Amino acid sequence: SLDRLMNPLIDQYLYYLVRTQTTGTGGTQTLAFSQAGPSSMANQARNWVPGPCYRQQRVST
Amino acid sequence: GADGVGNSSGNWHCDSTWLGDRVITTSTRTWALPTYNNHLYKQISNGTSGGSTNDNTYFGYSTPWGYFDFNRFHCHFSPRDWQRLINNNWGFRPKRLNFKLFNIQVKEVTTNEGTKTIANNLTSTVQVFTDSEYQLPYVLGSAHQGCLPPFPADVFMVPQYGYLTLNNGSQALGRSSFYCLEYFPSQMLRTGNNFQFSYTFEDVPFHSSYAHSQSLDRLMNPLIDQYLYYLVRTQTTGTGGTQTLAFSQAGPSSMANQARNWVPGPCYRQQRVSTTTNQNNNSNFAWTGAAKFKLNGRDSLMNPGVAMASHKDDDDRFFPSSGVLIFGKQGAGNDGVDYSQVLITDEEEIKATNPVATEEYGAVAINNQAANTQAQTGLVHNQGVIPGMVWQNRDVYLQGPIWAKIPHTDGNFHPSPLMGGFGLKHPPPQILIKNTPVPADPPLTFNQAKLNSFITQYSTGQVSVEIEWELQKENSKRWNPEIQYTSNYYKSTNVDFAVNTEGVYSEPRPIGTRYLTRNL
Amino acid sequence: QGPIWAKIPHTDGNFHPSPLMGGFGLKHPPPQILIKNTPVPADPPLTFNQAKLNSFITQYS
Ligand SMILES: Nc1ncnc2c1ncn2[C@H]1C[C@H](O)[C@@H](COP(=O)(O)O)O1
Ligand SMILES: Nc1ncnc2c1ncn2[C@H]1C[C@H](O)[C@@H](COP(=O)(O)O)O1
Ligand SMILES: [Cl-]
Ligand code: NA
Repeated sequence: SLDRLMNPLIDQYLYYLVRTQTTGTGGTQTLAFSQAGPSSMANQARNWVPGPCYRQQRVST
Repeated sequence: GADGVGNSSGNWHCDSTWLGDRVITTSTRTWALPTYNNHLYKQISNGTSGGSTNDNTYFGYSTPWGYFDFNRFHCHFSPRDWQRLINNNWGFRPKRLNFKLFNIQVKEVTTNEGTKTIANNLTSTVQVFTDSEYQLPYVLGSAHQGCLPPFPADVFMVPQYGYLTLNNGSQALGRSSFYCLEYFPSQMLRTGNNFQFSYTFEDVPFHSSYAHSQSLDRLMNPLIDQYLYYLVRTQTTGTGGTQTLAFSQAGPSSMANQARNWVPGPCYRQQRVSTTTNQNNNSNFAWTGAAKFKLNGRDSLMNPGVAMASHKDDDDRFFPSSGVLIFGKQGAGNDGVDYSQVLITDEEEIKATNPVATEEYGAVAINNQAANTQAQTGLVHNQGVIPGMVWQNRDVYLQGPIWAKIPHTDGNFHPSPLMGGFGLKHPPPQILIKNTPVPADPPLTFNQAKLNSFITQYSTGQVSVEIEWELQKENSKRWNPEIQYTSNYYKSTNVDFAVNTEGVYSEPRPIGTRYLTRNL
Repeated sequence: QGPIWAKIPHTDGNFHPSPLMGGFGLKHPPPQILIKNTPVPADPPLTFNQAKLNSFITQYS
């Protein structure tokens, strides 16, 4: 798949914004960054993105 | 002798040479290869079931092979060299390279009663081969760790090779393909044995090291007035309020009105976030807020997105949540690190031709104006390419990526890696290495089983990558001094891009490529 | 048991550049000869680590 173009074992040398707010009760804004890993595949940066689309109404057999 | 154990099977070349356009980089590092997966190909999948979401599902395999990656600029460039290149050229691109593996040594480690000893197995071998035909899933260009170290002195571990195949949940499909590296003609080595090859970069466009010194909108002479008119008023000024058509020639004062031949580049809206904590809304919108693209029923984050200006002037604190590259400060933690550790890159240089990441592209009319109905307009958050657009590609950094393999697809548009770099159809082939399994003594009576006992060993050696880059000198007639990357004079306790008191080279900030300015 | 030569500092100017400790003042003296034992890593951990190896076999030449 276009999304799954990277090695599972390795972790990207780049970070992404993982949280805007502290976990738990405090609820105070903070900036947390994590290196996209194998487990967090969706987060990690990619060089290519999917093709174009025009919405098509769905219908079931 | 030609190839013997008491003989250097190669030398150390770590030099940079500048002649004319051509700048040649040469690096050598000392690597170590662990045994991977106990000499076993393992099926690896992450399921829908359990804590993990559906968007993080995958199916693939982890191989007993390691791979050599040099796809990061800092590997071939000294910080000082990066400076010379950035500060005096309007562009550059890779032309050819040369790879070498040598002084291979294989060690066998023994442990008895808490006593550990490491000595040499000379008869032992190490397999190497290049995916010169591109038949193996392309790992590189995914920004994966494990590239040669930035500092020459450091000794590094070789990354483990593994790949992904089509999956539904934790299951594979009929289509999904399983590759066996061993089914590849690979060359074997014993110490005093060396491997090496050469590759030449397909022709690719020079990267832009120049930042525009004219906005796309401001492309016209102030003094003169356009011979064309625009609709300036729909209604008479003052009390009367009766519809009329008034036309004016766009002049110097009315710059915004005047017609233009070119329009800004494409944009995908990126949620804005402020470095200052207080300004941001008090919600965890890291994921919910962020723009994303849905493929095959799974939503993946739009990182790092299309190339767009990080911020409009004086909005320096602002950045796209996912729309810029981020580099950790040295020693930074992998998970949930504080803001201070990270180095957030800034792509404001390209603001002149590219849309701001956090703002709309502009506006379009939503309905026909009517005698009764009022005119309306809607914002454009998502804007695709149209005739007349011009734009700048995303920048590369001293510690950025270099190239990426263009997907073998029926079609694509402006295939320049979104993380920055050169898009190649046939990039530098993946180099695969592996320690040949050396079986532990077999049982005396034949067994149909496959041997599961092996001597424990790892290998080490030097590696050499030499790349020839073609420069493109500056031609500017700019009268005033241009901006340039410099190291501040003012004293400090540590030197920039040096080792600290402990022996830990560190890259204090990301270093862009565009300092020199060129006209539009 | 004295010194023999010394490298004349690369400066815009100087006077009678004979090493003050005695000897021959050379602009291009015998080049410094540098030697080093190549690091030989101790067995690496089985699962890839982004860290730089800190364990080496102890040896001298
Ligand atoms: N870095 C990189 N790699 C590969 N292909 C690229 C790159 N940058 C632009 N392109 C595309 C853009 C055009 O489709 C073509 C060159 O045409 P031109 O008229 O020269 O832009 O190649
Ligand atoms: N040992 C040594 N090394 C380098 N330069 C030296 C040395 N002794 C004298 N000099 C200087 C003195 C003069 O400037 C020049 C030779 O000129 P002359 O007229 O022959 O004295 O060299
Ligand atoms: Cl790091
Ligand atoms: Na595994």
